[PDB]
Amino acid sequence: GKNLVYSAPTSAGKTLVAELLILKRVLEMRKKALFILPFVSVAKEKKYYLQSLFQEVGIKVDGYMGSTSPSRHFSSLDIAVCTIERANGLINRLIEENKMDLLGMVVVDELHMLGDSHRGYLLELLLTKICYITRKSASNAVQIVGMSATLPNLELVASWLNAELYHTDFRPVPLLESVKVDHVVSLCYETICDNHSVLLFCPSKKWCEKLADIIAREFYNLHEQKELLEVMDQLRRLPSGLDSVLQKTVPWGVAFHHAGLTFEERDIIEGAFRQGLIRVLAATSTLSSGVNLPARRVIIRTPIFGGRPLDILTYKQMVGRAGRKGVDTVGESILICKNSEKSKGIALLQGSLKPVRSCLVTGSMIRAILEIIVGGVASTSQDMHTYAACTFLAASGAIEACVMWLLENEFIQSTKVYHPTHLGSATLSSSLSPADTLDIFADLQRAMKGFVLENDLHILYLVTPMFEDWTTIDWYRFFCLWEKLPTSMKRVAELVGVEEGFLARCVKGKVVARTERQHRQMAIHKRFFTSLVLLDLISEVPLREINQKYGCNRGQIQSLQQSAAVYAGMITVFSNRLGWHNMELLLSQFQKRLTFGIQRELCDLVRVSLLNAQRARVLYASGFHTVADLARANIVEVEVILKNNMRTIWVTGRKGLTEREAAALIVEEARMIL
Amino acid sequence: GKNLVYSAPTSAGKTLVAELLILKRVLEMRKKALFILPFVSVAKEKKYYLQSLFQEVGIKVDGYMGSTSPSRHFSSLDIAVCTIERANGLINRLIEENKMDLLGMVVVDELHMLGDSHRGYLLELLLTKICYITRKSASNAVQIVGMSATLPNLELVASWLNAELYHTDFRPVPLLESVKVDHVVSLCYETICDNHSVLLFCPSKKWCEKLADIIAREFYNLHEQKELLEVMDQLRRLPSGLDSVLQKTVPWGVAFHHAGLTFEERDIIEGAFRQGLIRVLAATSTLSSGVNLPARRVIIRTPIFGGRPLDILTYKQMVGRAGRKGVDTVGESILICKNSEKSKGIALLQGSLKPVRSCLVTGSMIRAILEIIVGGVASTSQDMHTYAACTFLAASGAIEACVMWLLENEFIQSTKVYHPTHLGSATLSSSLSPADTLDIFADLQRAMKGFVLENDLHILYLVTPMFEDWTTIDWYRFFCLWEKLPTSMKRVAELVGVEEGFLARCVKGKVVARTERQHRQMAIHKRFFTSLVLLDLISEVPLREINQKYGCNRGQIQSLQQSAAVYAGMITVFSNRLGWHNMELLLSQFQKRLTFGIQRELCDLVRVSLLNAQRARVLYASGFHTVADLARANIVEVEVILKNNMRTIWVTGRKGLTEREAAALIVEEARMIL
Ligand SMILES: COc1cnc(Cl)cc1-c1cnccc1C(=O)Nc1nnc([C@H]2C[C@@H]2c2ccc(C#N)cc2)s1
Ligand SMILES: COc1cnc(Cl)cc1-c1cnccc1C(=O)Nc1nnc([C@H]2C[C@@H]2c2ccc(C#N)cc2)s1
Repeated sequence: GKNLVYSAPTSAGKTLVAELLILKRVLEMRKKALFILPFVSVAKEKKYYLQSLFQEVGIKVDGYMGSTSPSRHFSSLDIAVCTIERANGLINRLIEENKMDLLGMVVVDELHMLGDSHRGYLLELLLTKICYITRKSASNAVQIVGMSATLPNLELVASWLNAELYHTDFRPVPLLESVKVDHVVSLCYETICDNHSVLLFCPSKKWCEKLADIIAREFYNLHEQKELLEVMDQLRRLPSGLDSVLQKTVPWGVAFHHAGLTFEERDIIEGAFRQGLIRVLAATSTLSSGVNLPARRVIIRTPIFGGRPLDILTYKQMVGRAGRKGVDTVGESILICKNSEKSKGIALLQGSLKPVRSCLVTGSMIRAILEIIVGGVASTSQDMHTYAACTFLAASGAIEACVMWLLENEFIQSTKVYHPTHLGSATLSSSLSPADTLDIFADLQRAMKGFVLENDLHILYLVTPMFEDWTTIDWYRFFCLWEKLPTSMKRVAELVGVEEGFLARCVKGKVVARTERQHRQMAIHKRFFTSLVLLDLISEVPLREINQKYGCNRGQIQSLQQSAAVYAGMITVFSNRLGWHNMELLLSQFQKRLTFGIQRELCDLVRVSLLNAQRARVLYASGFHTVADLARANIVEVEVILKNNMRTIWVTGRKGLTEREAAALIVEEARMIL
Repeated sequence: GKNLVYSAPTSAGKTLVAELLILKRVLEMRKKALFILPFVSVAKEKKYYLQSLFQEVGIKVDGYMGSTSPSRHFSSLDIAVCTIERANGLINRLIEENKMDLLGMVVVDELHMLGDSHRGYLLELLLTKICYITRKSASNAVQIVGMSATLPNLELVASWLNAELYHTDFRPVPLLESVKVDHVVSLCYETICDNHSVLLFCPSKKWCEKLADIIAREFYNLHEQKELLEVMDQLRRLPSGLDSVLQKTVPWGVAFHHAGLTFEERDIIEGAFRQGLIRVLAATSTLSSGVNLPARRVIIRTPIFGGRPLDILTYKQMVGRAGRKGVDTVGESILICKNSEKSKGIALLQGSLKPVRSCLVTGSMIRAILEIIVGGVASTSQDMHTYAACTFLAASGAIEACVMWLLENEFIQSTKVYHPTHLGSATLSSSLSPADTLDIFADLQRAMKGFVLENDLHILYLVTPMFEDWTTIDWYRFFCLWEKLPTSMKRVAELVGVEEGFLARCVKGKVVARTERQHRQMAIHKRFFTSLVLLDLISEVPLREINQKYGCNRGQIQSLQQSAAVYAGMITVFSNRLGWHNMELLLSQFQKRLTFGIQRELCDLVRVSLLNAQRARVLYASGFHTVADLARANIVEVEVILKNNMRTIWVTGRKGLTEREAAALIVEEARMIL
């Protein structure tokens, strides 16, 4: 357990070494092993992969990613395939419970995210806690394994982690980069005729869709079917349904992939392309760091991405998806350029990725100091300075400025030992940023004074996150909804801070500039709009209805789903620890309702992993109002309900599943839950 | 009327030419003459001087200074001896009423205040408006006159104003300067033996009082009585009474003068020193720019003033008070120094005053743009650039940044042509700073939603100014008062924003740092404390009771009186112009109540200038519940009531007035009011 850090290009079986190491460590030490992943989609896919590969050895595999969580305690688990943000909370609770020795290893995937990123600092703190605790309390304590592409400072990361080094540039499908700048239809025909797929990357969502549409149009003009019809039917029966453009585009071996779609539609398209059913796929920058989806020929619409040169890291991870290891011999990554874009393309062709930064007065150092002090691992000044040396910023005097910020905001109490009073303890357990915890504390305390129980809107407003701009708000439609709102919802609107004057300013006048820090009251109205969307969401209204009523597309609504559910869980833990029992009770149900977008009655029924929001309503309408009830039922009954050999349903990480055996597994999983 | 600018040292009749100029202009053109003064005390003194000197020519002389105002329209007036703040409002209302030609002269006193100062910018804008309006609409339009000490750039100011120049350093009592190295006992003894006064200047207040006390003690130990006893009795019968230290210090020809005293006590001491009854006077930096109070020998405790070298302009105006024109031969100024202070003293001995700045993104330019736009004198962009050239900053591109700031805050509406909608018109007529008018608008609009009429506290909170730190707040006593507050007062406290949590933080914990702009909620609690003080003030409780209950001394309470009354008047005009009739009605009575610190019943009775807060209660208790009633009464009745040849009462600008003839003037003035 001397730790380890290694890098290798993707599409080269580079995760296999991690699988072997984790198997060895869990089987030998009988201790846990966190598998940290950047994104929730890749975390889900890796969790399914590890479940399949380690089911036959009595190894439990269930991670903490997104808003979801395992239905069993952390003790029973053996491998937790968590995301970066939730792995930090896992380690924090282990430290606070003084059960740190339960961990045997911590694998980290795609370590290049350590640098410039809005989540890498969480990875930095997460690994710093491990190194600090290992060195304070000791050969075979906690192994760390990392992955990345060709990092200019990989050896530096290994030195920080006190781990070995392995860097190699090898792939079974040698890529051939060749820039080139009529013959468009000829190129399309010659690439498609070879029986090989094409993965095109386009920055703009609308232009990506139109490009896929016109590729399908050219194929239709110049012009397996059963499996493609199966994919048609699978797309048809979805909560959002089938898109008009996608319907015409899919049956000519052309598809598109962007955040605008739902997670389920993205899964359908990814599976269709991976199986080879889809030949041409116009994806966007989102897929670049997404699930493993190799192709034969990669193409890029243009270096320009969002009014700027494309990130070199994005290009590096894009090229990895050009070549299939096992069926393909060679792979290509073509990059069209223009006269003015020739220089940008040439610059992008050469040069590896930029160095890894740290991103640490900054809120990250406040979070770090809070973690260490509340955890009880750095209580006095003498040792908190060693934590600075433990970090990657050091290995590559702001602590005092942060420590005072915490005492200024009463997060901790000085004694010269330090301790948390109540808000620091509740802030670390909730995994909330200490910067926003003061605002959350004020909003919760204000809410409990005059809480509105007539509807869920006041509860939703308090579990509505607004740390990112999840969508652009149309203030005219928002004013229409406001004037159409019931009075019960308007009482909470007045309570929170919404004013008809501000909406009147925004409906006609240009969006008011928030030049001054005092204009956080612009965030109040955006928060109220988002909370109304979330109320329509948990009311179980179709995504299309929420789209027309509010203008946010289904992909944005699903991202809001996940963010709101995660925030609701965090706020529930915050309230639980703060001693606010009534607030905790009112908030508890909302995490699951937000995760699944379901009513209170379906909450006891979505405990079965194989039950969507629609598949929970159909069973509830039939009479299965509880998982125990759903266990006591024959397979043919559920089969006929689902209907009212062909794979038509879809579930995350599915197999040759149809309406027949899907009903068989629904009842079987219900039995296991009981 | 070719304007004029001149400078000359004080104690040389520099103001004399002003009186002749005003007399000539007012008698010839029959137009008005605004005499602008820096401070309210000097404005009062000059108003009384001009009244005495021009009563025998049938000319009205009543100025707008402090919270007070004439009891007759501006039309009937001939000379308005206003202060800088209120002269700007006079000019603004003249411009808005398009009656600018009514003015014939604008004399300005102590023009060096135009530079670095928290009020000089108002003088700058006031003078800029006159020159702009004269040049757009024409050589007898409006004459301008100025005064100051030896300004390094007097010619520059004259060039800005397009006026002549006269600068001379002459004084009938030549001041000497020859350093000869506390050692004040013999110096004071030899000076007092010569039958000459001494004016000592001390930076600190408590140490100034102790310095007066020790000098009185040495005079008592080592070393007219009827007039000094008269001054004793005059000090005895005051709302604040007589200080313990002042009682023991006054009868040995020693007194002290600082902002801690009341305006009345300051007036008593100044009169006693001017008459020669007081020989030694320990004043502070406040008196340096105060009323004319010449002395034979000036002394300064130390160049260090407030932890820094004494301002050179302050020293220049101090030394002017060393020499009496007509009874003195040669005046002296002695500046004691030390080993470390020798360098500072020699530095301060040499070098005249610094050059005059302009102090013009800045709120001053926002105010200027607002004034010119709603005045209708600068509507289109083309001419607003000329205003910039008209300024003293120019004569010695931020307009666009300010113009957008006004449109950003909806102060004006764009059309090529700019106009005010409602808030700009109400802001300029209210003479409020447009920076704070947004907060005032928010607080007023919020108040009308949930107004509390049970007591005056909610009305006082809205007319409580907090633009300066009028006193240091003791949060322990404030918490005690909060505990003892009635529920009616606590409802308004909750409405405004006061929270028991913040007071709990402040009572024991150190004063919370307002590092963040979002912590204006510290100003809410200071505002509430000040409003409670103001409520006790208008409840007609003695100043000593307010001092013990709140800790603010009587001088601070009187400064708060004046500031709160001025702010109440401004807010009343703001509400009047905004169309808020109920708010205006509730606010109207409060300006006079704050000015005099009286109840509603005495408001109709303090219309007589001779009547004070105490002298209005004694008559009201007798039965004179109205000025008309007070007119219908014999002189002996009021004489006996006042009692229940010796000058015992005091009133601003008094004469050989006693209890007998004071009653005679009270009834006589009441008749004139009717
Ligand atoms: C408490 O914050 C959350 C609550 N809800 C959700 Cl949906 C998401 C979050 C969240 C949001 N943003 C960042 C991080 C988190 C997060 O940290 N989430 C966690 N999920 N599971 C955790 C461990 C609690 C379990 C535990 C119990 C015993 C032992 C032992 N021995 C070890 C671990 S923490
Ligand atoms: C409206 O602001 C105030 C109200 N209350 C008070 Cl106690 C003080 C103020 C104040 C505070 N800080 C700065 C300036 C002011 C201020 O502007 N004070 C004034 N008070 N009266 C004035 C003349 C307005 C009237 C007028 C002028 C010309 C003609 C003609 N022809 C007719 C009427 S201006």
